[PDB]
Amino acid sequence: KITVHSSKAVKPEYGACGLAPGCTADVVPLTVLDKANFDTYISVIYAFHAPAPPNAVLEAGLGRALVDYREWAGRLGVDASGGRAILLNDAGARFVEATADVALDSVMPLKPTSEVLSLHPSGDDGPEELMLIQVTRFACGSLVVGFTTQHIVSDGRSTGNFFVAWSQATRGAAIDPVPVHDRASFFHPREPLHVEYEHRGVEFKPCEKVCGADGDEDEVVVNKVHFSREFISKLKAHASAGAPRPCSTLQCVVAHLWRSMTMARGLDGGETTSVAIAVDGRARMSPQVPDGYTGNVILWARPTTTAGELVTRPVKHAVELISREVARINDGYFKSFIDFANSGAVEKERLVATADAADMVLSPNIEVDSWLRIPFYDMDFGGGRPFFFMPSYLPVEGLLILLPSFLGDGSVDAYVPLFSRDMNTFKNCCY
Repeated sequence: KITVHSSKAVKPEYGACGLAPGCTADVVPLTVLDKANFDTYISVIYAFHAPAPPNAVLEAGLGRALVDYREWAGRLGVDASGGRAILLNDAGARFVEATADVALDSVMPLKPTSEVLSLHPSGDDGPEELMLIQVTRFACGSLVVGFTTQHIVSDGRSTGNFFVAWSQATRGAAIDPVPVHDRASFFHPREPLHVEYEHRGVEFKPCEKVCGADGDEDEVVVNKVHFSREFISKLKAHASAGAPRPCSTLQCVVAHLWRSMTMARGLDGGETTSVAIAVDGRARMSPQVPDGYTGNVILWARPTTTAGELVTRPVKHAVELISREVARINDGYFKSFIDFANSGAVEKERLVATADAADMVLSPNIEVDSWLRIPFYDMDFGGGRPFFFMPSYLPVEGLLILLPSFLGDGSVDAYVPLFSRDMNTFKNCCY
């Protein structure tokens, strides 16, 4: 039902503003925090009611936004020292124009299946572009915007800033926040180097070097798990009992999903289980990293217990473990990581990032990707905010994605990929 009519490069439009053309020899070295994150494309879908701005208005807005986000018009290569870098060669972001011969309402709400892959450019066929955008016009004028973005360039927060910046530029509003691009200025190692934690087996592992051998495998099904305002309130009340300050929605929902997933998998009580939680270093580091910084600023809390202890103790005990572990990922932790990554140990011991996108084998661990601060209300091309958003189809068992309610009603939706055989146990443990 979806027809692609155009696919072309969109470059920074310096002339829109009489600005000097960017120097296309400009190179930005990736930071040790960029190189700690996933080398992979992430896809997300936004939906807008009719009427929405035409493709030419959206395209002109993209050209203007890319002046202040040249990273997304660039290509991955190497700098003078041979370190991985973004070449700001302005080769362009991909801009794909599509039409659907159905009303958007007829297929709403969209479900997390392979069908939604048709609403964004592929991240799986080795594109050269770091930013790929699809605008799909449905039969009654509704607009779907699909993004496919390189995680090595930006984390969820700086990727979101770009989504918003495109919408601001389209409306003729000043880009806010003001982007910060000079990655080489950030995360300098201390003199002397000072490693305070063991990063081997955490952020780093030793370098390790068929179709149709997966026939007896259970299918992974992406389930939407709805946490009502009321359910969150009870969960947080439970977790926060006797504390001088209530536990966060994020930490409570993570604890609940971790415990629910562990029961659903029916693990041996003695099995080790960990949840990986992304921690935003921007406010935690000293000095603080600016809101407009275009790079990755993530490390992970990895709270760990046994399946038996997790499922037999109340969820309160799980939230307490998550809270304590997240609090340890502080300025000193980030600076220890930076110093370790700059020490030469990584090169000498042939270590690579544990953030390894090329593996769907998470059990008995889980990973939670929080999109709770994904742009929504701020996403306005001049036709109003979106009415719907969702992650693309990523059937990786135990990789959970948390979204805020696209109704703004203060509930939370988790996209939970489960083995089909585990779904009924998950459903019964859930409340």
